[PDB]
Parts: sequence; C-alpha cells; structure tokens
Amino acid sequence: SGKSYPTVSADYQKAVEKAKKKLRGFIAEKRCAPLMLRLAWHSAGTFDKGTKTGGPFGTIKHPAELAHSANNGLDIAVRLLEPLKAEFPILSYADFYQLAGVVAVEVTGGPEVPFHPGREDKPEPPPEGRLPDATKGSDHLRDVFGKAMGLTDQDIVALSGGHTIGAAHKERSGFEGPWTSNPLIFDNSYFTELLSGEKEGLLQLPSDKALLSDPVFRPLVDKYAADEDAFFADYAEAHQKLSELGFADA
Ligand code: HEM
Ligand SMILES: [K+]
Repeated sequence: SGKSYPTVSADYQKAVEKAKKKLRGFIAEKRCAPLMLRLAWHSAGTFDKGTKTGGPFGTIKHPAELAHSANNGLDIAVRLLEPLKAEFPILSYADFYQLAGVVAVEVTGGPEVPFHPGREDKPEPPPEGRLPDATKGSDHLRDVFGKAMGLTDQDIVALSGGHTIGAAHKERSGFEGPWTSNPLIFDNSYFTELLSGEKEGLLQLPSDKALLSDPVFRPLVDKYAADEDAFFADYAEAHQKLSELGFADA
C-alpha cells in the first residue's frame, strides 16, 4: 500500500461519519452524483508525483482553479456543497470533497471505496493543464495518469468507467449527452456501450475510444464488460488511490 494514515481526533472521526450520511441524502436528492464524482476526480487528478504538487488538497474551491477550462461547471458543485460543509467546520475541504466523491459512487449503486481522513487543505492551486484532454488517445492517457499521477494502466481503464454515470454538456466541454442509458446508475454499462459501438443518444469521447485500440487497455475493457464484479473491485482500488494521491506517504 505504501501509506501511513495520520491520526485524527475522535471528534474529527465523528464528523466524517455524520458528513457521509448527510452527503448521501443530499447527493441522492439533488441527483448530482456524477458532478460530485467529477469534482473529486478533477480535484485529485492534478497530482504530479515528481514534484508532489497538486492532488486532492481542497484547492479546487479556489475561483482560480475553477476557472481552468477543464473544470467548466464545477463551480456549481462547489456552490451546492458549501452549505453542508459549513455544518462540518472541523473537516478539511480536501476530506469533504473526497468523501463526497466516495458517496457519489456509493449512492448510485457503485462499489464501497475505502475512505481515510486527514487531508490538510493546501494554500495554492496547481498549474492549469494537468487534467486529460478528451480529444487525445492512449499515449496522452499514459502521460497524465501514469507519468504525472503515478497510476497503473489497469487504473486508467477502471477510472474511465467513472463515465458510467453522468453526461457531457455542450456548454461545458462541448461534448453532449450520457455515456449510458442509465446515467444515475453505477454499473459496467460504460464498457458494454463502448464495445457495441455508437448508438443514438449515447456519447463516446475519443479518449473513451482510445481504450479499444490499445493492446493493454482493450483486454481490461473486455474483462469489465464481462464481469461487473471485477470492474467494481478494480474501480474501488483505483478510486481509493486517486483520492489519496500525495496523501499519507504516496
Ligand atoms: C480518461 C480521461 C478522461 C477524460 C478525457 C474525461 C473527459 C470528460 C468530459 C469531456 C466530460 C464532460 C464534461 C462536460 O461537458 O460536462 C466528462 C464527464 C464526466 N467525467 Fe470524465 N474524463 C476522463 C476520466 C474520468 C475519470 C477518471 C473520472 C472519475 C473516476 C471521470 C468522471 C466523470 C463523470 C462522473 C462525468 C459526468 C459529469 C456530469 O454528469 O456532470 N472521468 N469527462
Ligand atoms: K450507468
């Protein structure tokens, strides 16, 4: 694992458990799981291992980081969460947004991603430009997830299945529509649809398509399309790692 999780107080631990339950009801009612998942992923995916900059350290709430074009629309997510966060002043924003990401997966029917508290809020956003480009292919994915974040090729494929919930918006990225027929249900449908090719009303980004043609990504796509249990396992492993980049000695 390579992780040493810090100690937090009993009151901090109580606030986590209470916030997890409040976040479930809220995120379920507001129907905003995919947006919250996108928020935690964009917050965490700025980590660069060589410099140990970026990562899930609460800087995504900064107007400066929200302005990054890859984060178009995430100011909505931040705004939605601010009243709830105010009820848990003991929690770092880093912990709160990561926990909201975990919850987003859980309440849509997804795996139970393990959560460890202790992220401290960092003073300055990372540089813009570290997040992936939907028009690019497999070398780019490996640059971003592997060379920067330090994730594996398996992680890239499983985390891409994050697209099993939610949708693109032509006013945000310019892409438009859901990847799946059930955008509020977390399951292995992203991989099913990607394999079955194009279907009316359904989205596939070039970055999604790049997974089909890579000798390593493709068998993972196939495995996940065949076995949702194996997708859920690899997904929970990868999300945990992502949510913990630069935190607790990795
Ligand atoms: C593999 C590289 C990736 C690229 C190029 C990419 C790109 C995109 C784009 C362009 C959108 C639509 C933005 C919009 O117009 O609203 C989107 C949405 C989304 N992404 Fe990704 N993404 C990637 C990976 C991931 C990962 C790793 C996760 C989390 C595990 C994730 C979770 C989501 C979710 C849940 C949505 C829907 C947001 C909503 O419904 O509002 N994506 N992604
Ligand atoms: K789905």
